[PDB]
Amino acid sequence: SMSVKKPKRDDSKDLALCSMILTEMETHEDAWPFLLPVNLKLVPGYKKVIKKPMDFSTIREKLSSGQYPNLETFALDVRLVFDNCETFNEDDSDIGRAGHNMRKYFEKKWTDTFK
Repeated sequence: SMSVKKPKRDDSKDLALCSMILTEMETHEDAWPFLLPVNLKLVPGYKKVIKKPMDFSTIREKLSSGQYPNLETFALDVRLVFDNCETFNEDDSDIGRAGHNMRKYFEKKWTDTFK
């Protein structure tokens, strides 16, 4: 509350550390469904169904231009990528499996870097 604060957790390396995680996600062999925005002209149903599209290149641009206020808003966009994927793709599909795999990969790097 006013004039009453928990000890200051050092967030000065968060930007650099999110960038590293994102580099690792970009270079994963199963990243291909996620590297670029889904083409809303060429994929029937996507525009109407997926209210907030997100992909690694959009996260990269947001990160590089100071559009994440803190490390949690960064994680929320990464999770949005995978939540969108599960919304539109069957689990038993190459893309549905890719999204499960990448979500696991992310959540471990996230825990190991920050928890």
